[PDB]
Order: sequence, then C-alpha cells, then structure tokens
Amino acid sequence: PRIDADLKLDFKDVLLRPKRSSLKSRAEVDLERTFTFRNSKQTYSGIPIIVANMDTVGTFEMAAVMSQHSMFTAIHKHYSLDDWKLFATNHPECLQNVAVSSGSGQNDLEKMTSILEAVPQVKFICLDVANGYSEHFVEFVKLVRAKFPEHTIMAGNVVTGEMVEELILSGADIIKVGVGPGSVCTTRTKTGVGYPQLSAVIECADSAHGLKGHIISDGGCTCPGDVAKAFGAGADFVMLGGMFSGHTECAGEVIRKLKLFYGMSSDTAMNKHVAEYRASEGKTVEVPYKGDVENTILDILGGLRSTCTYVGAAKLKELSRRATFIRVT
Amino acid sequence: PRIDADLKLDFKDVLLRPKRSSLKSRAEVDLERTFTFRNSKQTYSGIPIIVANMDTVGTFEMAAVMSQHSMFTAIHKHYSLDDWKLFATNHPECLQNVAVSSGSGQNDLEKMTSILEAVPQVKFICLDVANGYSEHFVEFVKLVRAKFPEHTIMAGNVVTGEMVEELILSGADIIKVGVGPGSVCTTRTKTGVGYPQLSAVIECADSAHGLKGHIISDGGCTCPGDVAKAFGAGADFVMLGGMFSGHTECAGEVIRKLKLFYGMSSDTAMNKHAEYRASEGKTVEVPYKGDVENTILDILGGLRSTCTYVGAAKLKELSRRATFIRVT
Amino acid sequence: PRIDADLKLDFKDVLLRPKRSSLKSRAEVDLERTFTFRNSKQTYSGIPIIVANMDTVGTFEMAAVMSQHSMFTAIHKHYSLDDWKLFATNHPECLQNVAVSSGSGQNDLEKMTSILEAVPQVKFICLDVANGYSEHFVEFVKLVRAKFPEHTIMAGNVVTGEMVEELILSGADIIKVGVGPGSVCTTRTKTGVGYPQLSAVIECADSAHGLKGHIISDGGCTCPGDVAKAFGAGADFVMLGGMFSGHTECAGEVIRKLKLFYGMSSDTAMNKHVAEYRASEGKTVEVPYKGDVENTILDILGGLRSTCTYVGAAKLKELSRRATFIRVT
Amino acid sequence: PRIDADLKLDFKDVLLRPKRSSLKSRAEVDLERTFTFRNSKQTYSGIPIIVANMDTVGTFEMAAVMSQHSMFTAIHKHYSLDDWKLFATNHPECLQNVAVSSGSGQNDLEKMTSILEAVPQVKFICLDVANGYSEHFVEFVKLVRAKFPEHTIMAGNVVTGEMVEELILSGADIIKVGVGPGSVCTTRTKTGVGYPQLSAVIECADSAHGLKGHIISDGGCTCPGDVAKAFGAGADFVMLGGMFSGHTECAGEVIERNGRKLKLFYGMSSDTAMNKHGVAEYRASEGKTVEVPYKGDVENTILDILGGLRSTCTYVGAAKLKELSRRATFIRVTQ
Ligand SMILES: Nc1nc2c(ncn2[C@@H]2O[C@H](COP(=O)(O)O)[C@@H](O)[C@H]2O)c(=O)[nH]1
Ligand SMILES: Nc1nc2c(ncn2[C@@H]2O[C@H](COP(=O)(O)O)[C@@H](O)[C@H]2O)c(=O)[nH]1
Ligand SMILES: Nc1nc2c(ncn2[C@@H]2O[C@H](COP(=O)(O)O)[C@@H](O)[C@H]2O)c(=O)[nH]1
Ligand SMILES: Nc1nc2c(ncn2[C@@H]2O[C@H](COP(=O)(O)O)[C@@H](O)[C@H]2O)c(=O)[nH]1
Ligand SMILES: [K+]
Ligand SMILES: [K+]
Ligand SMILES: [K+]
Ligand SMILES: [K+]
Repeated sequence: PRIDADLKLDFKDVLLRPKRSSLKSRAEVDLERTFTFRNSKQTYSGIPIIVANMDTVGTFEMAAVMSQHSMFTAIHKHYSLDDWKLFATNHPECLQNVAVSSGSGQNDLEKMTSILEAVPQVKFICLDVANGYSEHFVEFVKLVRAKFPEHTIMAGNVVTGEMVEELILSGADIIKVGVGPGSVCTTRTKTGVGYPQLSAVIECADSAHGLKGHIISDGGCTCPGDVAKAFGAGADFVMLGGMFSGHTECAGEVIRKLKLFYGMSSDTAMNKHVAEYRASEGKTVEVPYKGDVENTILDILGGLRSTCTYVGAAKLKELSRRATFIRVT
Repeated sequence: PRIDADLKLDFKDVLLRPKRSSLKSRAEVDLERTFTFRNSKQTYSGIPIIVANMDTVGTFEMAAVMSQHSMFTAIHKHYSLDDWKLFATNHPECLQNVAVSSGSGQNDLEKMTSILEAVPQVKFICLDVANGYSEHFVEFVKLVRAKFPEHTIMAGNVVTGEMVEELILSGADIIKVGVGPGSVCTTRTKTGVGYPQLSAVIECADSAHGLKGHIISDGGCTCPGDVAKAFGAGADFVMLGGMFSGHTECAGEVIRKLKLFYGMSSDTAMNKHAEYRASEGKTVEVPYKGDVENTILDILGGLRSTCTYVGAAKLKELSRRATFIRVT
Repeated sequence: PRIDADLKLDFKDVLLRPKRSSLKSRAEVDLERTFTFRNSKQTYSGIPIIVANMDTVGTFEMAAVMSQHSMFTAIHKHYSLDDWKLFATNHPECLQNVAVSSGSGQNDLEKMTSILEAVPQVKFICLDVANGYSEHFVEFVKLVRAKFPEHTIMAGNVVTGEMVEELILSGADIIKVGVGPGSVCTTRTKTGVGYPQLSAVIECADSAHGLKGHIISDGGCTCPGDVAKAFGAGADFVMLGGMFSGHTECAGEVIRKLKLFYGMSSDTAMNKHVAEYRASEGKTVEVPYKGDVENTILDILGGLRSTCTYVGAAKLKELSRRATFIRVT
Repeated sequence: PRIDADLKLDFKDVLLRPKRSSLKSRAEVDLERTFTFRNSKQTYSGIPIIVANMDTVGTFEMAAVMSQHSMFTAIHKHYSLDDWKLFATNHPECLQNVAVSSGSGQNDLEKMTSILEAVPQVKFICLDVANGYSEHFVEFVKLVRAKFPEHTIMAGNVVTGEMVEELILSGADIIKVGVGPGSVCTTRTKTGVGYPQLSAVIECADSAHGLKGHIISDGGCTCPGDVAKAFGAGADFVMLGGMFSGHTECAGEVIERNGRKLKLFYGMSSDTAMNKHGVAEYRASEGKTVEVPYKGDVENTILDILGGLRSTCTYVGAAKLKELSRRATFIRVTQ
C-alpha cells in the first residue's frame, strides 16, 4: 500500500503564464489542427474540441452546429441505424466531423458495424468501457482495428501512460484520458479510483506522442480556461459534456429553466436503455438552461484564441510548446 | 513539544490508481475473505465489513440483513441477555456474523460473560474503551483472553503501531483503528487528540500484520470509495456507523424524513443508559435512507469496481495492488 | 521583501498524538500548575486558564465563578476604583485569581496604581498595547516593574521570541502571545500583520522558558482541543475571550437568544468608553446565548484532562513534555 | 509543457511579521511618497493609492475626494473632452492627482491627445491593452513616449519581470501589474492565463526597481491588509477598483432588491461596458458585472484603508510608507 510522493494537480491548481509575442489580437489565432493518425493512417483537420458521446449532448442536432465551426461530435451509441441513415441523407457535410460510439459488447459492435457499412463517410469510431485497463478491452481494440483498418479509433478511458501505450500499440489512434473529473462521473465517491485531470493529460500526452499517437482530454473542464489548460498540457483534443449540457440543441425538453443532464451509465440511462459502459454509475443533474449552443461555442473558441495570443501561440498547435504552468493556491 | 515532519493524510487527500489487469466486470470479484486469527486461532470467512457497535446501527435487525450478504455486525452492548437469547432462537444463522460488545467495566464483563455462556455460537468479542493506550486496557484484554481463550477479540481504539503490537501481544486478535475521523466522534474538537484515518490504517496495518494479527479501520468512511481506500491501505476489516445510519433496519422511528444517530458516549446515550469512547459523541439527525439492502449493494458494488480497476480478483489482493496518488 | 520558507501552522493544522501511559481515567489528572515568576519572584498556583480582559468576559461576576475552579480572570480596565473596592469587600477569596488591566496611557497607569494601593491582595497586572514591539512599550514595562516590584506582570501582545526576550528582560513576567487569531481581532484584514497561533506559541514558549519566563497563549482557541494544543505547544497559561463569551455571567443582557461580544478596541468599546489598546479595531458580534459558564468551564477542564490522559500526562505540567503534534489536512 | 516548480502565492497565503520599532501610534506614520520617474523625469508626491480607471470608480467625483487625501485617480477613458474641460475648470486642484486613460487604438490616442493639449495640468497617462506582452503594445508605448516626452506613463498589464523591463525600456514609467486577481477580471476562468498577485508584485517590483522604474499592483486587494501586503512586496502604487466600488461617489444610482441597497460594478471589457460604449480588447478578459453592497460615502473607506496601512507600518517599524517593503518580512500561512 504505497503513496505516490508526487502531488497530482487538476486544472484549478494551475494557471498558464503569459509570454512575449507579436500577436496583438485573438482573431489572428488559428484553432484548426491537422492530425495524421498512427494506426488508421487517416488525416483529420478541424478544431479538436469534441462533444462527448453522452445522451443529451452527443446528438445529431448538436453535430450540425458543431460541424459549422469545424468542431467534432462523438454521437451517443443509442441512435438507431435508421437515425444515422437519415442524418447522412440530410447532413452529409457533418459526417467527417462525427464518430460512431460503441461499448465492448457483441450487440454494440454489430450495430456499429451496420452503421459504418451503411454510412462509409463516418471514419471515426469511439470505444468506451468501464475498465480501460482491462486485457479484454485491449483485445476488443485489436478486433475493431482488424475489422475497420482505415477507421480512426478513439478508445477509453485511462489516466496513465502505460495503458496509453498499450492501447495505441493494440490499434487505437486516440486515447480518451480521464477517470474521476467528469461533471457527472462518480468514480471517486463510489470506488475511490481516479486521477487529477491535468496530471492525467500531462503524463498520458507524453506517452501517446512518443508513439506518434494522440489523446483526448475527456472530462473535467468547467470553463474555457480549463479547455485551454488541457491543450497546454498536451491534449490533442478536448472532450466536453457538462459545458455543452443545457442548450437548445441538447436532447430533452426544458423543465428557473432547466435541462436534464445524466451520466452515460447513470440510473436514468439504465432505465431509458449501459451497465459497465463507464467506470461509475454517473449522476443525473438538472442544469440551468443556457439557450442556443452557438454562444457557448463562441465563448470557448474565443477564450482559447485569447489564451493562445497571451502565451504567443499563433496556432493551437503551438499552445503546448508555449504552455508554462504556475502552481497556485 | 515536537511537530511530526511527516504530513498525515486522510481519505480525501488520496485516490487509488487504476492498473492493468484481465478483469473486465466487477461481478468477477470475490469480496469474501478468510482470516485465521493470531491469538484465538479461530478462522473467519465473510465480507470483512462490520456495522459499528453503536445504538442505532449495531442492532439485531441490522445483523439479520448483513449476515445475508456474509457481512458482520458488532452488536451494541445495551441489549439484554434475554434479547440475545431471543436472537439466537430466531436467527441462529447470524450468530457466526455478530460480535458481542463490552466496555472495560466489571458489569459489562459479567453481562458479556453471561451472553457468551448462554450463546456459544457467538465467537467474537468487541472491547472498547475511552483510552486504548492505557495499561488498564492492556490488562483487561489479557483477562478477556484468559477468560475466553477461543473467542476472537476485537479491541480498540488506537491509531499507532506500537499500541497495535501491545494489544495483539496482550491477546487481542483484531485492533480497531481510528481516533477522530468518526462521523459523530468529537475528540479533535474536545481534546485535540486524533489521527487521520488513512495514515492510521497505513501504519497500524503494517504493525498488526508483522505479528500475523489483524485490524479494523474504525470510522471516517463517508462513501464506498473511502471503504475501498481503507482496504487498499491494509485494513483487514472496515467498520461503519454513519454510512449504515438512517435506514429502516436502524433503531429508532422516522422523524424531510430523518432518523436520529448518536455517539456511543453521547449525551443521548448517557441519558438513555461515560468513558466507553474517547469523546462524548455528537447526536445528529440523518436523512432517512430507506432499506439498508440498497446501501449494502452500493458499498459492495463500488468495492468490486475498485478491485476490478486495480486488478484485484479478490479483496485479499486489494492492498497488494493499491497504489495511492496524493491529490488536492 | 522576503518570504519565510517555513510554513507557520495554526491549531487546525495539527492534532496531538496519543501515547502509552498508565492513566485510565481523566479524573486522575491534576490541572493545577505552580509557577514562580522571573521578575516579580512571586509564586502562583491554579488552573492556568485566564479569562481575557475584555468588556463582556473579564468581569467580576465571571471572576467569582472562575475562582471557584481555581481559574484566573483578567479584569477589564473600565471598572472604577469603587467597583474594585466593592469586589474586594465582597469577594476577597478571588483577589488572588484576578489581574488588574491597564493600557500604556498616563491615566490608565494612575487608575491602576490607585486600585493596587487600595487592594493590596491583587498581585497581577495586565498590560496591553496596540504595538507590543514598540520601544515605548518596553519602557512602560520597565516603569511598571519599578513602580510595582512584587507584582506579577503580564504584557502583550507579541508573536515572536526576540520580543518575548526583550519584554521579559525589561521586567514582564508573563508575555501575552497572539496577534491575528482572536475571535474578534481584525489585524489580518485591516493591517495584514499577524501570526498563526500554534507557531506563535511554539517559538515564543521556547524563548520565554530559556529565560525562566512564562507565556500566555492569547486568542485563537475555538474549542477545548485548541486549549489543549496551546498547552501542548508550551503555553504556560491560555487566555480565552470568545469561548467565555455569551454566558449569563457575561456583561450585557440577552438579545434566537444572543449576547453581544465586542473587541477591546472595537467601535462599540470606543463609543462606550481604547484607541490603540489592541493591534486592531476589533469586531462586534452577536454570540449565541450559552447559559451559565459553569457548564463551559467543565467542558474545557474535562477535555483538557482527557487530552492529558491520552498523551500520558498525569499533570498539566507534563503536557508539553508529552505533546507530539502531527500535521493534518 | 513545463510546470514551474516554484509555488506562486497570493495575499491570502501570507501575513506580515511585526517587528521591533520606536513607533507607538499609527498617526506618527507618513503615507506620502515621493517618486521621480525614469523616463518622464517628472516628480510625484502623494499617497500612492490609485483608483482604477473603471467606469464606476474612476470618476471625476471620486477624484475630487481622493485628491483631498493626496490620493490618485485614474480616470476612465469614456469621459468626453468637454467633461475634462469642465473638470479642469471646476477642480484645478485635482489635475495633478489624475491620469487620463487610453487604449492602444487610433481614436483613443487622438482623444487623449486632445485632452492633454486642452488640459496641460494633467501629467499622467494610463495605457491599457488586452495583451500587455504584445510587440504592438511595446510600440504603442514608444509612440506615446515620443508624443508626450514629459508625461508620466502608466502601462499594463503584465505579471512577469521581463515584460516589466521591456515596457520600461520602451518608455513606460510605471508598469501596471496584475492579470487574474481583479474582482471582476475573468482571465482564469475564460483563458486559464493569470498569476497570483503577491508573486506578481514581488517579481515585477524587483525588475522595475533594477531599472529605477516603478510599478502599480493592479487588482486583487479585497481589504486594507492586502493593500499593505502589496506595498510590502514592493509595489510603488496600489490600484483599487472593487474596494472603491459601491460608494455614493461612484457612477450609478442605488439599486433596491430584497431589503438591500446596491450599486452596479462592471468590468472595463464587460458586456455592460460593451453595450454602454471600443472596449473589446481593452483588458485581458471580458469582465464580470456584479451588484456590490452600497457602502455609503467613500470617505469612510479611505480612512479605513489609510488607517490600516498606518497600523501596518507601525507594526513592522516603518515611519514612512517608503520603508514598508524594506521592513516587510512575510510568513507563509494556511488560513
Ligand atoms: N465514470 C463515469 N463517467 C462518465 C459518465 N457519464 C459521462 N462520463 C464521462 O465524463 C466525460 C465528460 O466530462 P464532463 O465535461 O461532463 O466533465 C465523458 O466524456 C465521459 O467520459 C458516467 O456515468 N460515469
Ligand atoms: N470518540 C468517539 N467515537 C465514537 C463515538 N460514537 C461512535 N464513535 C466511533 O465512530 C465509529 C463510526 O464511525 P463512522 O463510520 O460513523 O465514521 C464507531 O465505530 C466508533 O468507533 C463517540 O461518542 N466518541
Ligand atoms: N486586535 C484586537 N484584538 C482584540 C480585540 N479584542 C480582543 N482582542 C484579542 O483577542 C483575545 C481573545 O481572543 P479569543 O479567545 O476571543 O480568540 C483578547 O485577549 C485580545 O488579545 C480588539 O478589539 N482588537
Ligand atoms: N482582465 C480584465 N480586467 C479588468 C476588467 N475590468 C477591470 N479589470 C482589472 O481589474 C482591476 C481592478 O481590480 P480590483 O481592485 O477590482 O480587484 C483593474 O485595474 C483592471 O486591471 C476586465 O473586464 N477584464
Ligand atoms: K466528478
Ligand atoms: K469527527
Ligand atoms: K480574527
Ligand atoms: K478574478
């Protein structure tokens, strides 16, 4: 029973230091990123901010707006094959900016397979388990890789670099990083297992990039600054659920105006459809109705352009290279 | 007046790191543990989570439910001989999963003696004092050991390894660890004496296991994760009061729906029935949680998940595979 | 502008470790202490817990109860000479357990002088200034010492050992230690000057005892545990205001039932009568009505007996010797 | 992506240690400070506490009070030329105690130029950008210096000493230090960029004084203790917005909700400011809009600030505010 001597930090524990540059204004900043993935060998270009594949936020209506801003949507796994066919028919321009989501079960794999065959324009797969450290997940990734050699594979979640390497070597292109921090995640309270989001991203990013692989910082961001910190720590993408919750484009009706936001393995999800899809049985919360998601997007992108300006990054690419954190109280 | 340079952590200061394993699902995990005790030489098998011997939670009704899940109940010391006789008559299947509780007083010892002679199926004794570091307690343990050489003895409470050794060498099989962190304990506020629960368990577990003895992490767990951290830190058992408070099976009626939960040495206990525990405990109104079944399932479920995530197929393996990280 | 590398702790930051002993029960513990003062050469015996010389708590009615428990009362400086005469007439058994209080003003010195000459049984003087680090205070101590060679002199406040030494060498017997922690003190908010109470007492106690002098831990205790930690850190006496506030014996009527409790240099005290008596213009608070102080005394003494039991101290004298602190979160 | 090993502290993390001295009473302390600026070569005398150039606090009505106490007011940049002319007409005694404010835009520079030409008695300029680390701001400072060689230039905001040096070498006399801590600043939340205010001042004061330059601690003070701490850490001036917010002298009428008197206080680059006025990238973040409790007349707040800083100086042994930093020793605390 060892205690790690190293203190692990989250986003609230740090700030980014401003640095000298020739960038006056935030509009000068290019947030678009180009990635060539390790295993799929595919090339991606866009603003690497991903809507999480949760029931309320990972929707086709959200994708349609996100895609307008060159942003990415991981679509929740509970849409039917027909729903995807309709989306492809009506929103072909978005298909480059979505991922189809699957658990490690036989049925999920079948359903996903059918969607991918029916919609060849979808080139991203998002794989999620309760235990991303399992040998059974490693072998599921190997299988999906072999079944879809040209699809880009997102796989999670982990918080440590050895499992990043193993999953990348096993066929995943992009590793989803985060266990505990998620707004409705409850691992810490229900299992005492987890990891601070910053330190997770810091360590895992190193490990991924040593293999020419990529990571998603998955969860923990409560504001655009955290999104900026995630990127500064080395995250190739940033995945957000809570910050996108509560908008008009979110699934659900308005309930003080509120929208319901619930974990992917929540009791609500369990009743609606998910047992060990995520590491914990997530919370169900009522979030304040934020209105149209446009305005939230603009605030996130704008704040990230400002961060880049202030650290001297003309491109989001350069952020990590120019990110220096200070520890605060 | 020295200050210890080492910072002592509680559960909220740490997390458990996940580790690579071949365990997909939490249902795979075996929470049952088999212990052979050092002094009693008895063997126990069950899920080593214990309901604290407090008035509201350490009840026969609670024990009847706990025993169905192979879990243990330390029965509060205020039940009569007749009440035990009735419980033995009606719930013989439970007797292997309960402990009879006693203070260090002559009257307590006599009453416990009568209960154990009347109910030979009860093979666990729980002893509790205000000052678990006193020589008087050491001698009382020696006496109880001598009086009941084949009963397994739980004795507390302490927070440091030297006293763990002393109590084990004096005849206790299992040492109850924790002074301060208890939900209704008030030692820190009233005496300024105490110890963080994680650091207590870390140090005390080593000390006990060096003698082939055992410990109970007693108090401080506010959620199943803490229960998991306790086990990861080396606790052989984990004892819970606050987390079992507020249920239908708890002593008391419903009072917002609430149940009353009070310290073993509280003013409420003193009026209802002095230095049983290290502090005069709090009396709190806790939210009515409903049936305890659901709570048990949450605790066990979360602990199975923990074990899955660190690669422990059995609860035995937890501490071996527990690596903690310090957090803010 | 240097930052001290050593983190300074308060009471909340530590716990006392229990230790092996032959003490079963708390009733076995003797809280009485016997002190022989350095400069006055007087001897004191009692339970070295002092009611602070504040308007509401440092009263004759309070002293009459405290004396029954062999405890001390520092009487506020706003009682008249006649009030003292009457208290000597009616409560002669208390006079050994009270101190007369004075500021460093000429009028305060005269009034105190008249009280001490009229009541020769009062053998303790309590001196207080806004700036206990002042050469002006050093010289006032010298003067009081010379005027009253056989009276025991409490002087404050400080938080550091070099001033402890200077004040003792100047003729004070007992140094009041604490600047900031007081329940209605506001130095931190109003001046940013202060010192954590535990670290104050640790460093100051050493410094005092090196000269065969004594200290009072003045302020910061919110509960009997803190009182125990004060003593554990080396405090010869412990002085309490907030903990004694709110009782039937306290000056004021009942106002939820409440009693008013206000700083010695508060706006309330300024209007009632102080300017630079204490380091900050103190708060005025409404405290919950606690009832009769007997009960509070019993809780304080009882908890301190328990502490001594748990560390193996049969006498309060032995506490610091047997006090080991652990740092907590 | 490096993490700085050094923990950076804010005001809450420290206390000032009292020290032995001959000063009994706080009235003995002289808070007035004399500065001779590096680039402007001007000499200033006063109590080096500045009202921030925000909409509600940096007013002419506030300046007229502040000046009475030899205190300084940075006037917000949205006053007209005529408004300044009227202020000069009516309050000539204050003009030495105010600064005219400008962003780095062409229109701001021209308006400020007109004000300075019309009011020659105003000898302080306050320059503020979103990114004080920009080469475009360095250049703007060089141009203002050249345009007004005898005016004293305030320029910000930064948090690090290399930018202090650059800005001073480029012609600013006084560097405004602080990014993050401001009451209605939101950089940390919106951008994740920022710096603790104490560590800012410590580092940046050293850097400025090495050049015989000066700094303002801009933002973060929530009480007079913080103000004292700022000065203790090396700040030549201390600039305050939230602490002056909510008074009778402040722009705006009293608000009345739920048995509560309040005044509105908003960021210089807030949505409120954007709607009311050319503030887009004036400051590093789009600032908050808050309702602050009505505090009454500012006189009383001033007296609390000055009184508490006199006390601080007494307790550390500083007979002059000048001596504070020399006699400031901080201790690290927990709460
Ligand atoms: N452990 C756990 N994580 C969840 C659950 N639901 C969503 N999450 C995680 O939290 C991430 C979103 O983080 P957020 O932005 O909500 O803080 C998701 O991408 C997902 O990885 C759940 O029920 N349990
Ligand atoms: N010191 C003290 N501890 C108590 C009292 N009542 C209960 N406890 C402790 O707190 C434990 C339960 O802690 P919890 O599970 O509520 O954190 C009990 O098993 C017991 O050891 C009391 O009155 N005083
Ligand atoms: N600075 C300052 N300290 C006060 C004032 N009133 C009481 N105190 C301090 O607080 C002490 C009592 O602290 P407490 O026990 O309430 O924490 C008093 O003995 C005195 O030293 C005041 O008005 N100003
Ligand atoms: N970054 C940013 N800072 C602001 C804004 N409005 C005011 N400030 C800053 O906050 C300072 C006042 O801080 P305070 O003393 O109120 O904590 C100003 O001098 C200025 O630096 C804003 O909209 N954005
Ligand atoms: K969470
Ligand atoms: K407790
Ligand atoms: K205080
Ligand atoms: K701020």
